[PDB]
Amino acid sequence: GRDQAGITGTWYNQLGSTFIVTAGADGALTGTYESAVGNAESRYVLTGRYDSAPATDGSGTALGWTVAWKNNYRNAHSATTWSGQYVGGAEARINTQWLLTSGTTEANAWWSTLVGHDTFTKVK
Amino acid sequence: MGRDQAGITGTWYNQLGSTFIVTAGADGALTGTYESAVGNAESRYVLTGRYDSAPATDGSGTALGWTVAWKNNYRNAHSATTWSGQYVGGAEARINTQWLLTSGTTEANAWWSTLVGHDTFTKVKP
Amino acid sequence: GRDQAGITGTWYNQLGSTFIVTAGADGALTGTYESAVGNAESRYVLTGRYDSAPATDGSGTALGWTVAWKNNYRNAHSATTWSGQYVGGAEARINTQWLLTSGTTEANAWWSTLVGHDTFTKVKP
Amino acid sequence: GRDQAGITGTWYNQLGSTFIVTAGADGALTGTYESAVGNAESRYVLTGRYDSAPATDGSGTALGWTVAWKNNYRNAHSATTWSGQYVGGAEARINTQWLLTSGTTEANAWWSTLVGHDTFTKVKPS
Ligand SMILES: O=C(CCCC[C@@H]1SC[C@@H]2NC(=O)N[C@@H]21)Nc1cccc(S)c1
Ligand SMILES: O=C(CCCC[C@@H]1SC[C@@H]2NC(=O)N[C@@H]21)Nc1cccc(S)c1
Ligand SMILES: O=C(CCCC[C@@H]1SC[C@@H]2NC(=O)N[C@@H]21)Nc1cccc(S)c1
Ligand SMILES: O=C(CCCC[C@@H]1SC[C@@H]2NC(=O)N[C@@H]21)Nc1cccc(S)c1
Repeated sequence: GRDQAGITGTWYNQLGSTFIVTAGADGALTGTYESAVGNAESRYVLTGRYDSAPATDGSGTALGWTVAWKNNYRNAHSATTWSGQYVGGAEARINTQWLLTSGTTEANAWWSTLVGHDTFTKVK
Repeated sequence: MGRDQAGITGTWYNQLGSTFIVTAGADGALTGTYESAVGNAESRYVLTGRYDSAPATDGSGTALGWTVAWKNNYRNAHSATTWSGQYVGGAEARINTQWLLTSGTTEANAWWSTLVGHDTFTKVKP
Repeated sequence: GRDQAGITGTWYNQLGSTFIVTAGADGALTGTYESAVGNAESRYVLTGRYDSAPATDGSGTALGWTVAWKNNYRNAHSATTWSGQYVGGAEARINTQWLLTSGTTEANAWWSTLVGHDTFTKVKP
Repeated sequence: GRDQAGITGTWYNQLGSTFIVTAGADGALTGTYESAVGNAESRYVLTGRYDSAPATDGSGTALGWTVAWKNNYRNAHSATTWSGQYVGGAEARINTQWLLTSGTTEANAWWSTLVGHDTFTKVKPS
């Protein structure tokens, strides 16, 4: 993939969260996520997909990934999905939006899902 | 094994007739394929995701999510959909999701890059 | 306003909430919302906008409204916006997605905002 | 306490859209929005609500407003609702998440809604 080199590596969000990922040539994202916020301790497995043949009009590369917030330290009974685009060049960034869904009883389902945005850069 | 690995592993159908075949792994992995029924999509695309392999036993649903990049060997729509939701098991087993579809865009068009919606998957055709 | 009549009146969500609205010829939505879930006691003011000259190809009518969850009896320090479209006809619906934002500290901002959907109908489910 | 004066005024988002708004004592927001992107020309009416009695623990003031993209110059068959919170003081700002829905056929309904986020400050941007 074209941005397999630019994607693979270590990324930091605005809050201090760290994302390490390897971009496969087929389009896989594999890695670990470590949150600066929430009911999270240490690293959690991340799996994802990216467009491995983007357009060539200076358009970004579409990707997305999931982290379920269970590891050998803790279980928040929740999962976050990040949807977004990788932009490369001088100040590469992954700009995302996300949905964090918690497992709830039916009664509480209406309030199961938070939404937000995250920008990741190669430096922080 | 995961508590809902057997419940989750299988074929799922949403309200639009899109179909998703997933294997739940013991660790929390979800792997499989998605066939969309709407938009710039043709045949099967790879899906990868994660689920809570040890959910609450208070009768809460099981948190999960998965991602489809809309490239396969026949088409590329330059976009990706992430589904975030939860699995409820039983006779009327379902997966309730909210989703995000991001297209690759220029910076001028970034502001309108991401669609939002909701899908409900059941084990039967709608 | 084309769907001014079809929009005006009482609507119900699948969760037993009710919304009463008057659609003005100007594209105003005015009315009140009465909850069935959340820190929500009784009636709350609603204000919003609708497209008063829709397309004529069988497309819906875009609209949105806000409720700040403060009335004379309770205050949840939060607000919901509903963005959606009105579809009229035999089985008239208003299909929405919404954002519920709570007032927070900067520390807790990242989890200020919940997201969901609701479908409103003219008949009480 | 009441941020009527704080909220009331001229705001600009990161893309140079302008938002003139008057907060009322009853929790009303009224004014105009002029966009810098999309099918928009000049000013559109906005109406909304804010919490007229917010917490006193450093919390922001929850708010929300709507613009239907119809005026005497253009009709884009859509509406945007912003949901967010006002924070006063230095770097007084309104942080929002937004949903933009267009009227569609039932066939195109799955992709009727865009999502994003906007931050408004009183300083017009670059
Ligand atoms: O605690 C967790 C699980 C880990 C949170 C990580 C999130 S994912 C989006 C954002 N971006 C980051 O980097 N970190 C945060 N969830 C949860 C559920 C319900 C209420 C609350 S307060 C917290
Ligand atoms: O065409 C595609 C890619 C495949 C769409 C499948 C979606 S994913 C969420 C939802 N759930 C399903 O089962 N199907 C739909 N994207 C795209 C981008 C920009 C404008 C438009 S119209 C379409
Ligand atoms: O729940 C409320 C106030 C009542 C709204 C309930 C929602 S608004 C969208 C949807 N449509 C309905 O009719 N009901 C639901 N506030 C609140 C604030 C902070 C945290 C939490 S959990 C709850
Ligand atoms: O073009 C418009 C009307 C103006 C949208 C401006 C947006 S509202 C959220 C964000 N915040 C701003 O300040 N600007 C942007 N609607 C429309 C309809 C159908 C398809 C598409 S792509 C766009």
